[PDB]
Amino acid sequence: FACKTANGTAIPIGGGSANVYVNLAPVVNVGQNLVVDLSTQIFCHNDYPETITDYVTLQRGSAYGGVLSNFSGTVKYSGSSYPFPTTSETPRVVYNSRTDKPWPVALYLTPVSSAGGVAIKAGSLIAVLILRQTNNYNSDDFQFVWNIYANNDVVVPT
Ligand SMILES: CCCCCCCO[C@H]1O[C@H](CO)C[C@H](O)[C@@H]1O
Repeated sequence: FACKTANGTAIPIGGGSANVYVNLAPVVNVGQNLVVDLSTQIFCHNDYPETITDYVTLQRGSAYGGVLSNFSGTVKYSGSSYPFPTTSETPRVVYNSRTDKPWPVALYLTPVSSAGGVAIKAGSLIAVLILRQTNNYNSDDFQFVWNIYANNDVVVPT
């Protein structure tokens, strides 16, 4: 089991960390969602589906910078929605394919009432997402840590 980003940065068997750079809607109004769809940027696969089934959770999702300060968040994982920042580990998603498959994570971030102006700064860390991978074969319990950075400013009109 291993993962990679759309620009080809890989985290190998055993886990590790990688940076993910996301383009963001430049203008988001109070009452609208900023959507960070990581399923287009983060992909994983099973290296031995002939024999092994891999299990994948969102162990934890943390908010930083302007997302922490200025937004109210929800994370959708494989069709279900949870608070973001997270309060518990999600159920498992099964990976039984050697072909790259999206990590089905998306953030829905809506500005808090006090938000206004530059709510997210280009280059800033906005989230850390922890992918936890186990299997039905041995005792592997690996973390794939995804550091999410904004590619651009996000302005909340006032
Ligand atoms: C003849 C025995 C060959 C054993 C190969 C084990 C490969 O393990 C890796 O791939 C696994 C499947 O995705 C998940 C693991 O957790 C490792 O990621």
